[PDB]
Amino acid sequence: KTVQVTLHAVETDVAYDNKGSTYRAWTFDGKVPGPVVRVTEGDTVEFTLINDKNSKNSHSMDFHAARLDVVEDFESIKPGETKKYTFTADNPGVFFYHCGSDPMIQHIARGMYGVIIVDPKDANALPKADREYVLIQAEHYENPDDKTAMMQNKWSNVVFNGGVFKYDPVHDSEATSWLQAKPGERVRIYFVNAGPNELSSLHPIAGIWDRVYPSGNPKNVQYALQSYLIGAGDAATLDLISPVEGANAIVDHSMRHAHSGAIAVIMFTNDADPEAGRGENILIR
Amino acid sequence: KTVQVTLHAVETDVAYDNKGSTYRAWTFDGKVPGPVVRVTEGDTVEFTLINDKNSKNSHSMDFHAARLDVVEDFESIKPGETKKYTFTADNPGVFFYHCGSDPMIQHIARGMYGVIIVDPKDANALPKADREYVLIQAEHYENPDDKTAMMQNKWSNVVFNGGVFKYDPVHDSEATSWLQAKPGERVRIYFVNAGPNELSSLHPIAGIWDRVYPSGNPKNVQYALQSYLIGAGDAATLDLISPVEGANAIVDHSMRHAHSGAIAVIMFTNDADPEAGRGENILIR
Amino acid sequence: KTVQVTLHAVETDVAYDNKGSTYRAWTFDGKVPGPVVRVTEGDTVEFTLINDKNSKNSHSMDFHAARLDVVEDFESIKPGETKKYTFTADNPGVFFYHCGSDPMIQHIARGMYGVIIVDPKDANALPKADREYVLIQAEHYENPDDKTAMMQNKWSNVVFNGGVFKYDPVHDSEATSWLQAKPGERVRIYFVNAGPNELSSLHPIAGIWDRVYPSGNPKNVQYALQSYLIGAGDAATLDLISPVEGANAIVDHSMRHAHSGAIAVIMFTNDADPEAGRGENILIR
Ligand SMILES: [Cl-]
Ligand SMILES: [Cl-]
Ligand SMILES: [Cu+2]
Ligand SMILES: [Cu+2]
Ligand SMILES: [Cu+2]
Ligand SMILES: [Cu+2]
Ligand SMILES: [Cu+2]
Ligand SMILES: [Cu+2]
Repeated sequence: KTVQVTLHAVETDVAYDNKGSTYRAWTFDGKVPGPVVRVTEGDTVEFTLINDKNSKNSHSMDFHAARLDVVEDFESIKPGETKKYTFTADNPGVFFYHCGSDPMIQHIARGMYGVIIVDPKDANALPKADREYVLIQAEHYENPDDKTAMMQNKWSNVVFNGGVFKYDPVHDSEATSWLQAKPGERVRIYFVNAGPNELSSLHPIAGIWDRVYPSGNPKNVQYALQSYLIGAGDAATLDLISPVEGANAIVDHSMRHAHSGAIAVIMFTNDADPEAGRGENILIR
Repeated sequence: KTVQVTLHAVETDVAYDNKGSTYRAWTFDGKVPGPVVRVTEGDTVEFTLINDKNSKNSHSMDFHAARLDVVEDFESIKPGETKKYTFTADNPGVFFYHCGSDPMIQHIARGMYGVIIVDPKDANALPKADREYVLIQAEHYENPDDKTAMMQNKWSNVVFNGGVFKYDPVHDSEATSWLQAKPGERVRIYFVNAGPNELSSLHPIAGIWDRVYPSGNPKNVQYALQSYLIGAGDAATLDLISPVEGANAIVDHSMRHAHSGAIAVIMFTNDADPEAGRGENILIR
Repeated sequence: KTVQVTLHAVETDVAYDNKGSTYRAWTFDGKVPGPVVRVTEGDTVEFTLINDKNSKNSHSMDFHAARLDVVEDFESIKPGETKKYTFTADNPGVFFYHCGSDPMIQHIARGMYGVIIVDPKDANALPKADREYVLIQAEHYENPDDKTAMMQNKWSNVVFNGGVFKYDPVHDSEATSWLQAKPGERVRIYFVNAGPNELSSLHPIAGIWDRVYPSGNPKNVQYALQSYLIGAGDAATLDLISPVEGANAIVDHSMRHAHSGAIAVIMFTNDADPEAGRGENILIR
């Protein structure tokens, strides 16, 4: 099918921790991460980027799901301008999207990133998931204007979905969100490492990845992995099943990353919310 | 079968180089790395942790081979307490174990880490190894109390099995240990990257990895790899066969890691000790 | 077949950026990277290294394609000396080669690295490439004598084939080289990450890796990867096909790397130079 996707480049204050601290983010649609885009393998995507008139900077859009021309298609547009391009989603899986404007390190760091999920045309290529969650890792830099700190890799926190310990009520009692499932359910994690700089060594504490798919592609399946390396600008699909009620903690096992905010709790309970990890709830905001 | 495994949390001084430099380590059973645990896929493990009465810190145990509840099973216990849990080893391969107590970066860095090997139920899934050796990479930090330096990734050395150049009598005149095999033999390396922070890019100088199994699982086999990336908190099984007498040097090929201590020599001789890499000589102490 | 490969260890000034900045490089055959070595799986390589009489340092040769003895074969030779050894290329793919002399971090950093390509004996094991390009990533250090800065990972730039933005006319007006292909053609990238220290997260902006081969080996094929991690001292083969005229930009997606020089443009045009990416043009000088 043909789908229309329109996003705004929006520069606005957003919260990055559980105590309400904010920073001047650069975003798609006013939130970090950007909106989940979801299509089927083979779909035509008619994409529109609107750079809001009140932006102070030029912005662009790079989809890792797209095969295009970097110079024309991923070009920067000024505040008040609108850009269109069309691409087919040729390969199934999970893909990073982000602003490609100058300097990319900063546009990514300030929050212009998201995921596009490309469902396999063959609905039987992946085992059926009972829950789906998006987790996007990024570094948070204390001063969004300081490009030198970014070049020097001097981050303040490493986070999932834009918030320090957003999903960790164990380590931060002010956290108000977490992942849910029932024991025995297949939980599918769509993971993107936005960077801009760091790698992630992703591990479910007290669990194991039942299966891992590099770039989300069924052909690349790996089994029973305790951990999986996701480089900067890479993405993978990782399945998790708990045999028991309780919790696992999804961590970036480079411990200084984990301690700085990269931990997400999943609670396994028999009375898990039927809406959790389904529908429009896959990226928990 | 059901296997009983009991470990003590023991805070004690241990050596970290070949000239007898010591640090105040936190350990399982008074040694770094902890005791090798070895079971068969499908086995029931009845585990007991005893936190010694003279410890000054709470400790815990996290097995990457276990599928449990992080909150109750991996909970920290006080000096003088004893904790029990049972798990089945559902997946074959090679798995990191470590203390999970706060802050994990420090409990790992201070020496609370080891390996559990889960032999495949199908003893013919893996090609028969003639020798087996455990190598666990970790960073050593000069001051075990300086958590800031750990968070800044400012390690003093990167080491195998707790010692600077432990197995490198070429670069260290004071080194007395090395790995042994005969030409033509299949040498199986059980490798864990304990971290806490760093990645390892593992290469046998003058050799090639015949096979590499991510998380040690036979289903994930890779062939003829010059190098293999093991992220912090990950493990893999790597096979090596020399066609000639002489040496290879197993290194973390991120050269600043290798030069800081992460080199292990394997000697291939026709008269290799029939006891080396067999029984409980697999982790050379 | 048996092939003779002779290289010289040459210490000489070479350019490392598009404005003609030079440094005192240590090299094979007076250029950085060294000459491309290409043989077929099963071939016998009769190798000779001659250390030039005017060299000030001892040098050696380490082929990741060789299974030998680190002690005797990879030994260092003084200025005016010659080392000879023979090896069979037992495994197909793509392999790092470099000086292995004390300290390896500096010998690599100063330019003593290259690639050996080992074509599969089975001509059909890889899909047929229409273009081939060699890309070797390395860190450039400001002062080639400052070993402490290397040990501390304080690099100035991360580069492909010895040059800051060597193939990026888009981000550097003084860049005079880039990769060329036609739309629809299979472009094969032989990628080596020489390090000495850093990881690469390789991504074609506006494209996708059709296939990736860890160590170049047909047995390890992965499909449709957006990005691929190449550790220090590792190598891989990566195929790229653009369906359209335009450009892709091959980048190390750890952005502080890319912005420091690690970006190579490939131009897809209907009248690409028939000589580009063929014969001995594959490593563009
Ligand atoms: Cl032991
Ligand atoms: Cl045991
Ligand atoms: Cu932007
Ligand atoms: Cu990208
Ligand atoms: Cu502990
Ligand atoms: Cu762990
Ligand atoms: Cu040299
Ligand atoms: Cu090497």
